[PDB]
Amino acid sequence: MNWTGLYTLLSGVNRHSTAIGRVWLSVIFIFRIMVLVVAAESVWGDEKSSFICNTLQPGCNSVCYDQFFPISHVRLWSLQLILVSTPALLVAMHVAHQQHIEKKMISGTLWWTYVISVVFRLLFEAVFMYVFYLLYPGYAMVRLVKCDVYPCPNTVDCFVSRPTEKTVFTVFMLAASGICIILNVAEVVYLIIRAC
Amino acid sequence: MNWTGLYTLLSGVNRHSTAIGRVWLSVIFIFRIMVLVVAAESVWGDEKSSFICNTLQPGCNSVCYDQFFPISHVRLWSLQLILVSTPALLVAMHVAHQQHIEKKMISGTLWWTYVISVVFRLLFEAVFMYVFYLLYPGYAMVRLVKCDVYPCPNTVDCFVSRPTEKTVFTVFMLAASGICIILNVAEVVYLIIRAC
Ligand SMILES: CC(C)CCC[C@@H](C)[C@H]1CC[C@H]2[C@@H]3CC=C4C[C@@H](O)CC[C@]4(C)[C@H]3CC[C@]12C
Ligand SMILES: CC(C)CCC[C@@H](C)[C@H]1CC[C@H]2[C@@H]3CC=C4C[C@@H](O)CC[C@]4(C)[C@H]3CC[C@]12C
Repeated sequence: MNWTGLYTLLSGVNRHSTAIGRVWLSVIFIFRIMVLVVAAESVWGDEKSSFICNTLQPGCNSVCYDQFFPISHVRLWSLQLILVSTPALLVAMHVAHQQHIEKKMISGTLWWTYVISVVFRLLFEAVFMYVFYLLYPGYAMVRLVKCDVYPCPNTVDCFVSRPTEKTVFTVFMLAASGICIILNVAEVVYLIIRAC
Repeated sequence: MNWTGLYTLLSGVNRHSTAIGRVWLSVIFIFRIMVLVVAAESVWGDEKSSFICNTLQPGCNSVCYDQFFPISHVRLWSLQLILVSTPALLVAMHVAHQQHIEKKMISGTLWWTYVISVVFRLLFEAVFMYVFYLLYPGYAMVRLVKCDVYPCPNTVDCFVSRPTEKTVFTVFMLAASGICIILNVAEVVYLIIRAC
């Protein structure tokens, strides 16, 4: 777990990444993973089991939970991290492949593919930010929700588990994601400026 | 239980009552009592115990039953019979009192008090008919009712016991009451005509 080994691993052995991309982006990425790990099973572990509705209708609990939580926040963030990390993984594999072929026997190609990688990383961050806004308007969760989907008769009151703690972690993850967007834009601008 | 004894009892030993008042009104009165007796404990016995609402809210069953049944049909008819029978009871007691005092020792007074008795009997019938319409619009009861009174959350579905059988007896009692109103009006008109 040598510091130089961890730095080499996270940097992806890329010769075009700048200081922000090799230090700040990696740290924020680690921060999001650690927050997600400590908050996934602990806070969102009983999201559905503890979800109850004030009714005697069989199946109203499950249908109301599905109505109000089409996809859990933890899974949404997990997908966001995987999708955001994919272009970095592709660049790392491409660099390793180039090292392999040159050992068996370019700089502009590496520069261009890195820039495209950062652009796609920024694009994925923006898309997931918009999707999160679309599914869950606002940032705070409420204790009581009004559910009227079939088979629930009329409108029933359903209660969410730990809405305040989930709100706190939602703010943390959203703030970290916003910082990643800002750093990615700065990285793109810095690369373009240095290219001239 | 001699027929002449029952006839003397029901007639009230009144010398001004006509054939309709001494035969038809008494028979319909007996009919209402018999219908009420067979339908009071059997049909309306479990009106509240069998009344259930699709909710987990404690106390919603009792509050919803009170909201939709301010007073049961059986008790409403029981009060109607007592109130309708009161002027007949007063006349019978007054006749007995006059017999008592004359034995110890008028016809116009008996005629007038009988006419007033029939008028009040008609008035009570009309008032209870209007009250029944006011509390229970229409004649048929429904299986499912929508209740939203506190503490029930939002609107809950509550289910009535034997709404069809109660509807049948409601029609019977209402029809008998309407016949009593018609006979009372006929009695008043006949007495006035014979008075001239
Ligand atoms: C600058 C930032 C974005 C760098 C992010 C680096 C991420 C994308 C890279 C760094 C090291 C990578 C890990 C290296 C090895 C493995 C083992 C494999 O069997 C599963 C994937 C896994 C666990 C990789 C997941 C992606 C990973 C964590
Ligand atoms: C022509 C129609 C309206 C006549 C109706 C007669 C009714 C009003 C009269 C006839 C005989 C009466 C009953 C005679 C005796 C008693 C015993 C008493 O301890 C309670 C009331 C009770 C049970 C009376 C109730 C009223 C009664 C039923």
